[PDB]
Amino acid sequence: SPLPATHDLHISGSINGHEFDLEGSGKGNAKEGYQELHLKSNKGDLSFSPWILVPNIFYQYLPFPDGAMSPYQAAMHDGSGYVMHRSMQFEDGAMLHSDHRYIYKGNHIKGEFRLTGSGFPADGPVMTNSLTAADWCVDKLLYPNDNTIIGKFDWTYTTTSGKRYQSDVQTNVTFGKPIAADILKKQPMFVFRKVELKHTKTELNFKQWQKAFQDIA
Amino acid sequence: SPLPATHDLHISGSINGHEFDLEGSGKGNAKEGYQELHLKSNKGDLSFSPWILVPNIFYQYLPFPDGAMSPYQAAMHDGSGYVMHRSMQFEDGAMLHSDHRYIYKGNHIKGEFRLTGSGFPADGPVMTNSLTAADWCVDKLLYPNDNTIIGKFDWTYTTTSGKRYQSDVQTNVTFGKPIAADILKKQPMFVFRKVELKHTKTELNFKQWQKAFQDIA
Amino acid sequence: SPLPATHDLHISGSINGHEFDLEGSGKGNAKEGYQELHLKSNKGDLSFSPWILVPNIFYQYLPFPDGAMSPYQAAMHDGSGYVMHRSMQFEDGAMLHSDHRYIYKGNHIKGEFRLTGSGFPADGPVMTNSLTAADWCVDKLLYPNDNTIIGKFDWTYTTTSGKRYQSDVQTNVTFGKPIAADILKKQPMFVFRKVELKHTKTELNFKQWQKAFQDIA
Amino acid sequence: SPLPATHDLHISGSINGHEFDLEGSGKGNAKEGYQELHLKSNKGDLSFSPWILVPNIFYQYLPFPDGAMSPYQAAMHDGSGYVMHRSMQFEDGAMLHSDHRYIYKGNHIKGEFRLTGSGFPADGPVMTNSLTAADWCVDKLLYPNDNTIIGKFDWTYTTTSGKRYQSDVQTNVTFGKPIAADILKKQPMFVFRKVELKHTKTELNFKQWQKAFQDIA
Repeated sequence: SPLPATHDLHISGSINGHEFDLEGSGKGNAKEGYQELHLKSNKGDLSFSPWILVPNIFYQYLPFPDGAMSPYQAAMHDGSGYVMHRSMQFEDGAMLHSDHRYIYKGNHIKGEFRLTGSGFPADGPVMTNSLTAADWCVDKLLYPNDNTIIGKFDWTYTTTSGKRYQSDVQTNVTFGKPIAADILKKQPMFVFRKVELKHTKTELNFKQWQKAFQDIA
Repeated sequence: SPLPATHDLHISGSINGHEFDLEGSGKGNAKEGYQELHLKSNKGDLSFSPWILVPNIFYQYLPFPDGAMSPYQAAMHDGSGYVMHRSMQFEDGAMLHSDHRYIYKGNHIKGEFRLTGSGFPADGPVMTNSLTAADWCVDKLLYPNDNTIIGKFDWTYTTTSGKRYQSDVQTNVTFGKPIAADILKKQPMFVFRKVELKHTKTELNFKQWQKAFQDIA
Repeated sequence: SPLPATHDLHISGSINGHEFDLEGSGKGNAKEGYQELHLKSNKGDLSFSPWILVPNIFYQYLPFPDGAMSPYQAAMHDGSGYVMHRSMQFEDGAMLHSDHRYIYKGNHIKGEFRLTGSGFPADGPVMTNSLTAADWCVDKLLYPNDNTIIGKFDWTYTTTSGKRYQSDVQTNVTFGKPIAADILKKQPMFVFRKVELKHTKTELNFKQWQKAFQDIA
Repeated sequence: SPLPATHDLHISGSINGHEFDLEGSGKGNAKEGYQELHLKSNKGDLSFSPWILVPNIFYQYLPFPDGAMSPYQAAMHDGSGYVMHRSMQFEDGAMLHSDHRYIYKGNHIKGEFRLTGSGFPADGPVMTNSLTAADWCVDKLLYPNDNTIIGKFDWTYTTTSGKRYQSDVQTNVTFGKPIAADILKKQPMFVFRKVELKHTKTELNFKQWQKAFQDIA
């Protein structure tokens, strides 16, 4: 494959025991690190805040510095691929995990993601649709061996009450073939990201900007 | 349904990106809190320690004190049911999550569990088959609302090197109908458990003893 | 050197930047694991709930099963002693850590404990004095080497709003001489404890029951 | 009151039960965020890696973007000041917490820091003096109220074995007077830092570069 230009997602699972299922498609610019995505519900109104689906709703769009391939782009490029496993542990006892898989067809990505979240209090901000935005975020990446990335960040939403809603997030990424040795020797790597989300109870329109860096200006 | 006497399990998922699939059946005594289970692999040799599948491999077998129904037994009994979501966060960066579902037919339980684990180091004890036993364990249960249990324990295996292998475990359990009010008012509830496991690379024979308590002798 | 019968405590430090200092004395029965303590403020009214000082306000009072000395007792008996280091991570972002040391004079203990707590929200239960009790509690102990105990528990208070207030607690105990070999081979050890506190803005009256167990029944 | 030019530090406490005490002085440039420090032992050879004292061994040296004073600087400028409380939770079970306070005399700072670390395994890198460097680091800052900063980062050293040594770090900073409203509305704030340490068993020579950023580029 070449770098991606378009993508689809089917995302499904359960929040607090209630099933959900969404699909749609979007596109992005792999040299800039931008992507956008539209999603629509196949099982009626979401009963939880759609913001809880971020960051879950495609690092193939992420270049590394000076136009290098990120390990994600390189795994798409030679077709050997990767999967992701993410965990989000919320300050109020809720947890959400996801599993991520992809199929490539030329410059188009197809994502199949599965999520389980539970323990969201009925009066907390996820179940009351009170999340208003996600903070700008720096992700820290380490490669503990030649085919694995362990990434971590502190994830916070703003909410209608003025209190932030916080979680610890860890993303383990497992590659089909080893990561090139010139990528392995630049650790740690950071990525700055921004997101936007518009939503109804049945539809999401998401956008993301990402930029990798080892050092700041 | 009455209290359970027999059960089946189909458990599947992936460890470090490698898929696995096991099935088999067992039985237990719901007044005593004991169960046993046999499992066999449908996809060849396991490439990871089978001990990592404990505690994942049926609280319907657990009575509450003085022969009362645990909330699990009560949900089986009226057929309204529950699901479980567990998270295990290992000291060496590995994570494993599971989702648990059941179907009842009279006094027989059918379990369908899905797991994802990743980030297990190639020389750590899970990937080198070096786990030797799980420690006796006290689980602490709270009910933050009328249809949810949040349980927690510190989980440790002994290993061939003599060092323990540790993880934090949280289990969120979500019920179809509310939990009876006489159970909700006894918090917290503790459960003492012991397990045994014999295994090969393709087969497991597991046993478990459990006992609920609010206080000790 | 005999088992403890009486004890004094001077405990000081700060909570959210405000200093506090209390002193008093108590007694207990080292055969039964009971102790009680009275404390009085040296710096005016406490500006935080005095419950946040439990569990910090003497395991020399704790026997092991069948009349055996606990490791804490044996270190007092031979004079070699120990220090403790405790950490409390609250669900709302606050933290509290303490440092415990002791001087023995015959069957009397003197404690000097130092504490720093911070990040307690102004409308949370510690700062509005809304904690009403501490839940009964099971401590899990391990000995990763011959002179160290690592213990853990999930600590929850009830509050006036009905919502529990949770923290993760880890206690690291370091001994001046090795623990006896027969204590070391019995792992994990659990300890069941209950406490009571009555308080004013300047005074505390504290009671505690503790009992070690390896198994139940 | 001017921005800092020089500083002294007396830092003491214990690691695994062994006491240590160091003092020395340094300087830096409060316009650029650079500082350096020399420390010498008052109690013989350190029995642990001196790297475990970073990051604990002065944010008064940190400016905010465009020549703005950081909150740390403004609290020194008006004399109202702040304290810090830091916690380090290591992947192998050790913990280290510290308490920081300051006295200002013109453009000179005096620090008195107190630390307790424990539970470092005898064959781990802190006790065998195998830490070789600290990874470059991004600190995320939030202000949950007008006089408190909660900061977080994942802290990793490299070691002689090639395996990284990780910890979760949280720093809570409490101010004597409210932070300015224009600092408060810019959240999250990130800080990029690099450090160097050369050491012997009795002496440390430490350098640090820091730079605040809200976004990159």
